Amino acid sequence: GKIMPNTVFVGGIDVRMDETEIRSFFARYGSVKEVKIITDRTGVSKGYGFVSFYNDVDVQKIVESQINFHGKKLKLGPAIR
Repeated sequence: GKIMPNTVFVGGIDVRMDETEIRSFFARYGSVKEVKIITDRTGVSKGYGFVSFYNDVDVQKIVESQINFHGKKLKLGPAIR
């Protein structure tokens, strides 16, 4: 599959975090285009999702800047089709 530019995978999303909180947070990295929280067939979060940006954002640099992978922290990664 192909690495999606300007999109970041977000793992470990708490049930309390919503699309607005995610949008608000990721605005610090650029103009946010879409936030998708992946849900099961009942529309309950599976605990992960994707954030895409309008602009060229250096997603790999953001991913590589993570230093704390404790359970509560969001796990960022590249988004691959």
